[PDB]
Amino acid sequence: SPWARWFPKTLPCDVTLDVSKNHVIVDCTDKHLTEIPGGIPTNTTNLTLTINHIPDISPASFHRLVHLVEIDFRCNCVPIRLGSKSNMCPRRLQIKPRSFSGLTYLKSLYLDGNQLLEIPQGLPPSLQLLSLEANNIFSIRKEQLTELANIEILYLGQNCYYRNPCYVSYSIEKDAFLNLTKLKVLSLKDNNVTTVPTVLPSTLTELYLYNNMIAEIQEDDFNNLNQLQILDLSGNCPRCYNAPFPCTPCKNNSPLQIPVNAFDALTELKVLRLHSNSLQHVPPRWFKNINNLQELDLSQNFLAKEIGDAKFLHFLPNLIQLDLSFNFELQVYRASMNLSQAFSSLKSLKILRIRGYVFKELKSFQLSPLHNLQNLEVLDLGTNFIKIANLSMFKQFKRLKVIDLSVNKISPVLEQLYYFRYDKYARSCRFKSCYKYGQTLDLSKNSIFFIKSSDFQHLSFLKCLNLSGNLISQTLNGSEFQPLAELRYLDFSNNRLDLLHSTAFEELRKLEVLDISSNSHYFQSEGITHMLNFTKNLKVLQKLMMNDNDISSSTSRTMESESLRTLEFRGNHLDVLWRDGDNRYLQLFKNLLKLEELDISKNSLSFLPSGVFDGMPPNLKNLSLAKNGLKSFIWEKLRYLKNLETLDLSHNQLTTVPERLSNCSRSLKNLILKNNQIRSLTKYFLQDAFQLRYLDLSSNKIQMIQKTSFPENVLNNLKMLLLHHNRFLCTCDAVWFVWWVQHTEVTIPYLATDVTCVGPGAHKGQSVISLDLYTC
Amino acid sequence: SPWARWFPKTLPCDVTLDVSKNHVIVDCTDKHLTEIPGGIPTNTTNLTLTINHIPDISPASFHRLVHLVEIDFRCNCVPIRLGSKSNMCPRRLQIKPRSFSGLTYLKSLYLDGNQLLEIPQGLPPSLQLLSLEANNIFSIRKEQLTELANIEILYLGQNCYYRNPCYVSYSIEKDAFLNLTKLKVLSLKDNNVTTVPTVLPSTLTELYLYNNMIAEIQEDDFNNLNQLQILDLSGNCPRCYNAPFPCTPCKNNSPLQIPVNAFDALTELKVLRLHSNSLQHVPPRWFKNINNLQELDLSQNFLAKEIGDAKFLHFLPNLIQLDLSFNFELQVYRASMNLSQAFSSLKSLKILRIRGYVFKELKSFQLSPLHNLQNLEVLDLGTNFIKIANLSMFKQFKRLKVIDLSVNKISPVLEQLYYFRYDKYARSCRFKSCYKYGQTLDLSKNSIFFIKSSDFQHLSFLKCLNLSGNLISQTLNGSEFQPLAELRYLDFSNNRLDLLHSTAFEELRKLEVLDISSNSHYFQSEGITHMLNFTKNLKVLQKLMMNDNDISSSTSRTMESESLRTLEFRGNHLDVLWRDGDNRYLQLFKNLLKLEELDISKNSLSFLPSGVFDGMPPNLKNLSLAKNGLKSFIWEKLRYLKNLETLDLSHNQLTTVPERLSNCSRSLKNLILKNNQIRSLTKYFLQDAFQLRYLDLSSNKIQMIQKTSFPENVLNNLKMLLLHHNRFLCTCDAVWFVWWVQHTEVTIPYLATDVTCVGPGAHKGQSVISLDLYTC
RNA sequence: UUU
RNA sequence: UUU
Ligand SMILES: *[C@@H]1O[C@H](CO)[C@@H](O[C@@H]2O[C@H](CO)[C@@H](O)[C@H](O)[C@H]2NC(C)=O)[C@H](O)[C@H]1NC(C)=O
Ligand SMILES: *[C@@H]1O[C@H](CO)[C@@H](O[C@@H]2O[C@H](CO)[C@@H](O)[C@H](O)[C@H]2NC(C)=O)[C@H](O)[C@H]1NC(C)=O
Ligand SMILES: *[C@@H]1O[C@H](CO)[C@@H](O[C@@H]2O[C@H](CO)[C@@H](O)[C@H](O)[C@H]2NC(C)=O)[C@H](O)[C@H]1NC(C)=O
Ligand SMILES: Nc1nc2c(ncn2[C@@H]2O[C@H](CO)[C@@H](O)[C@H]2O)c(=O)[nH]1
Ligand SMILES: Nc1nc2c(ncn2[C@@H]2O[C@H](CO)[C@@H](O)[C@H]2O)c(=O)[nH]1
Ligand SMILES: *[C@@H]1O[C@H](CO)[C@@H](O)[C@H](O)[C@H]1NC(C)=O
Ligand SMILES: *[C@@H]1O[C@H](CO)[C@@H](O)[C@H](O)[C@H]1NC(C)=O
Ligand SMILES: *[C@@H]1O[C@H](CO)[C@@H](O)[C@H](O)[C@H]1NC(C)=O
Ligand SMILES: *[C@@H]1O[C@H](CO)[C@@H](O)[C@H](O)[C@H]1NC(C)=O
Ligand SMILES: *[C@@H]1O[C@H](CO)[C@@H](O)[C@H](O)[C@H]1NC(C)=O
Ligand SMILES: *[C@@H]1O[C@H](CO)[C@@H](O)[C@H](O)[C@H]1NC(C)=O
Ligand SMILES: *[C@@H]1O[C@H](CO)[C@@H](O)[C@H](O)[C@H]1NC(C)=O
Ligand SMILES: *[C@@H]1O[C@H](CO)[C@@H](O)[C@H](O)[C@H]1NC(C)=O
Ligand SMILES: *[C@@H]1O[C@H](CO)[C@@H](O)[C@H](O)[C@H]1NC(C)=O
Ligand SMILES: [Ca+2]
Repeated sequence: SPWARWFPKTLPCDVTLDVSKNHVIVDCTDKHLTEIPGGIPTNTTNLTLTINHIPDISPASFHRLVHLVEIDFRCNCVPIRLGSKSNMCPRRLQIKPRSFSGLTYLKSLYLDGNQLLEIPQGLPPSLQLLSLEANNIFSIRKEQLTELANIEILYLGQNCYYRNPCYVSYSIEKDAFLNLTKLKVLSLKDNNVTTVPTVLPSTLTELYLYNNMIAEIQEDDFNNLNQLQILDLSGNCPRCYNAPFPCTPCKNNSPLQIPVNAFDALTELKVLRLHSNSLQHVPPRWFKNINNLQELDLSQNFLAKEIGDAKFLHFLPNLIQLDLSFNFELQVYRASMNLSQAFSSLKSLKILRIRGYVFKELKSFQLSPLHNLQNLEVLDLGTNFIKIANLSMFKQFKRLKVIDLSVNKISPVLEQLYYFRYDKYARSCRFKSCYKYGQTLDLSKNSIFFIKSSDFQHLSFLKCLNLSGNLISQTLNGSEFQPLAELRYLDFSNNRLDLLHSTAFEELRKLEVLDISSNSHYFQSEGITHMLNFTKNLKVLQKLMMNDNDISSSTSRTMESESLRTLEFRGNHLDVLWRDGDNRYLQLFKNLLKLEELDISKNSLSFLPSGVFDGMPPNLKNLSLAKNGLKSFIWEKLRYLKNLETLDLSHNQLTTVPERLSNCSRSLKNLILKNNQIRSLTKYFLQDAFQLRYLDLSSNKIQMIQKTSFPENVLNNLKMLLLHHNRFLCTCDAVWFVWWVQHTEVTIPYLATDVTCVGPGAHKGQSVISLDLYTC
Repeated sequence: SPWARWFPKTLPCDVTLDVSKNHVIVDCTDKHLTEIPGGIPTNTTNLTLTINHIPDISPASFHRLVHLVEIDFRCNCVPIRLGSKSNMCPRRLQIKPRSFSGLTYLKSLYLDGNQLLEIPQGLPPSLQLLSLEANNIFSIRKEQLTELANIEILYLGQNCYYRNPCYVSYSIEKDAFLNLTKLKVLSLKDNNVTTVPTVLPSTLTELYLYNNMIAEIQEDDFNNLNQLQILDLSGNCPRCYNAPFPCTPCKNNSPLQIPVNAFDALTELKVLRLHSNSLQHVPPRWFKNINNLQELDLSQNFLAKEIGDAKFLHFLPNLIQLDLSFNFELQVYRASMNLSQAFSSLKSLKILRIRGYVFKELKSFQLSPLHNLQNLEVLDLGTNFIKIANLSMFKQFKRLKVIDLSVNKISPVLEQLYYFRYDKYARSCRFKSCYKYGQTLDLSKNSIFFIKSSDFQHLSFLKCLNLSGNLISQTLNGSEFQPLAELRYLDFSNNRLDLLHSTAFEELRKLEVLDISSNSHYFQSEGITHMLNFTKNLKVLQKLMMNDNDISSSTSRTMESESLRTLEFRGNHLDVLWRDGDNRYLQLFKNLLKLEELDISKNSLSFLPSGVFDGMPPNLKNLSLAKNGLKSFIWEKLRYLKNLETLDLSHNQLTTVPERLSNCSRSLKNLILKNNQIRSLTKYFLQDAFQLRYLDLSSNKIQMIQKTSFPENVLNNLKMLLLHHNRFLCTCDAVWFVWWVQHTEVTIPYLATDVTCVGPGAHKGQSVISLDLYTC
């Protein structure tokens, strides 16, 4: 950070630099500002003020800031229902005239979420991007668009919908956008639009008309858009069954009415989204002149019958992605899957998703139309309530990256809300997985209670198997997964593993990662034999996760591995296994010879009995003891951890630091003490601690730091030093620290905002960075 | 509390009165004391000082306190391993001489957990009870027992064991206790005792010799104890398999050796505990002269074979309780249960526990020896890894109160640690269920994935069924429980209920309480139809618990009941169902016409949209909105809840109270605002709020309270007012409050200890009750 | 802070 | 705090 020494440390904003674009970026996101801060550098190019309470903008706002290419002034007055009900914006944002017209270089302007009533005027002709989402602008008129000749990108959505209502239909003047001769992207989503606006500039590449009241498309509506690549008409005549938002369908179960010739102009179309349009038929004719369609979304329609027919697919040999999820006929539970022969035409297909078709049995041959699709990578059949499926059918799908049968009822990545989101592409005010192991079979959240070898016959190619969230209550003995000779990752979390036998999992001879987290069930009942020593047999295991198992007893006293590097053991009861006076489990982790990372956070350890560190394995580097309620800690015992580099002690009740950190651990690089009860440092704390790089003392109760505790020869090595949310006393005794804080180049986050005096007197609440201690 | 106005409010101890015994009880438990407090009333009879740091006792300690009948001075210096590792006691408690000899009326003295080295001398002859547990007294000599002639009760345990070791065998002089001619109870547990001390006073009623190194009983050892009622020899030659403490068995798997005539003197014996004695045989001869034995514990032995034989039981026709739990042969999994014919002799038997026998199949006829035990109430067969059991066999057990099959592997109240506790009867430093509905079948924590009517065929008598913690993933439709016509309580928690059908549970026509908590599984996946309106059909349902289900969607918009009085709905996502601008679920609870208690805590409600309170059902009395992260609350809306009496708003972020509580809710009796961010009250807050009785403002950030906020005509009605852990400013502006706090008789808990100034100056940390504001 |  |  030598380039940053020119800028003031008092600025409550994060400053960064894109060298080679000569951009100075300044980020004042969510800093509780009522004024643009004075201090913003003259050379600032990208300025972000989103999530603040600046009530107006004037020519004074940006007078000095002549180099601005981008202003992000979003969410300073968000509509009532979109916003905080504690911090309700009293009055819309006021933009006085001539506020932007002076910015010759302004390429991007964001004014979303400010309750604006009309399109801001006075905008410079250099402007390429204008964003006005989540305002109250519901009438577009040619008169208002006169200064936007150079505009390429226009975002006008979310100005009239259930969360920001305008109480009328959206109005666009005939030809409103036609004279914007460089317009590439236009978004009119979530707006109560009733007809496609015409005529649109032929230069458009992307048009978003989704979530509106458009009941019909005219054959003329997209006539001239011969450069269009993305069209989204989704959510016009929506499918409302289980919608998690208020939802009015078109009268009489009617689909969005699209004439057969309506897409004929669209020769460049790559992407077509017709999600939630209540479609019953997909006429093949639609696609006659679209030869390069790559992505097609037909989810949330009523296309169950069509999936069995689907003549349209013969016209899509370059399609990469096809989504037909959630097309089930209400109240019907089909016996089986009827996939059309036509799916065999989809020669370029990489991703097929057919969630929510809703059927009882998947027979091997019902996916045969896909067997010869050479490029198919993902087949998603989740959320189908499938009860029966012979998994061996996926031998015909070795070439796939992912076979997803998540959320079904089988017995012997996309975001969680996705197909049922109102607008999954919506912008927040804040901003603008084992697949890498190879072939993956995802059986998570099914009803598998018992597994046996024969279940995985013909699946020896699998690299990752996800059995998370089944019902498996079995004493695994090393015979259940015998065919999975190539398996590298197994997720067995959220089952009810019964570790009676130490031969469990031994047959997975290439296993690298095993997750048996959240199998607490048998660990919670007394008198049950549990063998934690099963690790010995897994000869290439690197990572073992056994979190949230409530482990408080083990019949074996040692875990052993020649290979394991990482062990997550959080949310167990090491406090019970290491009860004071009981030596038996002090060497629990000692024979994990290659162990470098150990997480024993959330284990309810008020104290560590002696023996614990001596019993750690010799290569331990990363140790977490976070969130244990620790109240004391013999720092001297760190001498036993000769390779320790990171010690996470956050979120405990430690009241002291070691007298001499260098006499405790020569190797220690990162020490994390945040959220403890430390009231003072020790006199020579960091002395001679040359190896230290990172030190978090944030969220403690520290009053004073003196120079002897914090020698410069150490501090100037620190990559980072965190000191915020402490109880700093700002008397003349604190003068070294106050001065040092003001002048050091050591990185201290939240320095301007949250390193604050608690006293005395009128110093309360005042940043230490701004403090003038002229009498000391 | 008029009797209590005589005692000082500054006393950091709870004072109470047993009228009619003329006892004044004073409790200073855990108040961080280094001195006995001055202020303890002269008439104090029972004084408790446990869990403090008083380093010595002298004649000054109790000079004034001449009426003391009981001193509880435990745990002022607990042994290192038993105690806090943060607050380690530096030095044993010092008892200077003549400290007790002046107390003519002292009947009970507790000095446990003070690292004492010898038995305290100078004790008054009125003493009936002396307790010295958890000290370092490991040699008993007749010389030391000279002042104890009147002693009835002596507790000497926990002076030499794995958590407080003495490093030698315990020593008792021959005849040590013989001359204590009134000794009734003697406890030598947890002491490294190697032989039964002889000869013991014949007046003994209870003798606790458990958890020791006693390998043999001599035929003479209990010769003269013809009044003995309780004998505990447990844990001498322990069974160590899966012991959760360090455990050395007697050499060569050897049992505790008890001669066949060893109990012949014990004609009064009611209770015999032989838990964890590695017994292989129970010779019938032991019980020849014990005709009134009521309770017998033979758990944690090696009696699996003996349970199939068991001739000793013919000699126990008055036995009420028999425990044979955890007798399995290591490494053996029996095909079935072999119960001896002899169990049919147990004519008085009420409770039989046979956990941990460990067998695969329970056939109907294998319990036939119990069929004609007329008084049998509890049959406990938990933790047996039973895989098969025809539940209809319990038609032969209609008369039982509880049939417990908890923790087995069946596919189509004791504390948690109990049989594996080191000492389940141990004293803490601090102190010294659906069964009521009728017949209960507990199938919790089994492997039941599917249920059907025929499973419950001859079980129509059941009143309570616990299916908690099975694997049930089924769409219940009202046919699965048809035979359970008399069922009143069903616990279906920790399954995976799939509420597709609104007919679920309708067949349980007499159902009063239904628990479907922790069935979150299908609620977490989008697009799944869920019918919360199933409540309509259950015509006598009183209480419905549906906690921690993560509910964020429902196909139905209303829950309906003519009968339901309590609904627990905590740990769901009402925030999503009541998203601002979505009206559809604002009447979710409206048609629960008789609903009086609603818990919607932990539902992630930053705010309540309007409509919520209007949509509450008309008889709502008890509402919890705790732990929601609420940041604002329109108090005026409480007008809609015309019968509200309790409002729990604890653990939120509210920053204000209503301007006028009486203009918000005339009916409100208990208002709970603890753990919020309230900084000041409103000027007339409680004015005219005559109906208020309970008000918790603890753990806020309150600086000042003025008289206008807190009128006396309201306050003097308050049963309780909580004000602790606030941020009180102690200036002259606070004078009304400081004075009022000092003189009111309103109950304010923690007044002496935790109502404290934060400022200004040297007032910091000082109790407001002690504050002298003489200049105001 | 005798479990 | 546009989900
Ligand atoms: C600073 O603002 C400029 C102008 O809005 C951003 O420029 C974009 O940069 C990306 C890649 O970095 C290009 O693909 C876009 O074409 C540019 N947009 C325009 C309108 O010119 C720049 O990225 C911003 N930088 C930061 C770090 O926020
Ligand atoms: C979308 O526009 C419609 C009409 O095109 C709005 O509906 C009108 O709203 C007012 C106030 O609720 C009613 O008095 C009228 O009856 C409605 N008219 C019709 C024809 O429905 C609607 O509010 C707009 N939607 C949003 C979300 O703003
Ligand atoms: C109970 O007494 C035994 C012996 O009676 C103690 O064992 C001795 O302990 C010390 C230190 O562990 C050894 O050096 C001795 O050699 C042991 N002697 C024998 C005879 O075993 C034991 O420590 C005592 N137990 C407790 C818990 O205090
Ligand atoms: N944990 C477990 N133990 C079993 C089972 N079946 C028999 N056992 C035996 O039960 C005892 C306690 O777990 C041990 O002796 C086991 O060998 C089972 O399914 N799970
Ligand atoms: N919740 C649930 N829905 C099912 C099941 N089988 C079919 N469905 C159908 O799937 C859709 C979503 O639940 C509804 O139309 C249901 O009728 C099942 O086992 N559970
Ligand atoms: C599925 O297709 C088969 C023939 O391949 C046919 O018998 C059946 O009617 C189809 N099912 C439905 C529900 O349309
Ligand atoms: C499942 O299919 C495979 C052929 O891929 C066959 O080996 C196996 O026997 C089938 N099992 C069942 C239960 O249908
Ligand atoms: C297994 O499935 C669950 C989704 O049901 C998911 O949370 C988990 O991440 C998956 N595992 C892996 C390794 O991706
Ligand atoms: C209270 O103590 C006094 C002084 O020792 C005694 O005279 C008086 O009788 C006691 N009161 C009662 C009710 O015992
Ligand atoms: C259980 O008793 C039967 C006879 O009723 C006997 O044949 C069987 O072997 C017994 N089992 C064992 C393990 O002793
Ligand atoms: C269980 O026993 C009952 C007799 O009480 C009988 O009705 C039934 O056939 C048995 N059920 C099974 C599944 O064996
Ligand atoms: C059901 O059993 C579990 C023990 O697994 C217990 O938590 C629960 O309290 C029992 N339910 C009732 C109503 O007693
Ligand atoms: C469940 O469905 C209906 C109840 O409405 C019933 O007639 C049917 O027989 C039931 N079937 C099963 C298999 O539970
Ligand atoms: C539950 O709601 C659904 C539709 O929302 C309706 O079909 C059904 O009749 C309702 N059932 C009851 C018992 O109220
Ligand atoms: Ca200055």
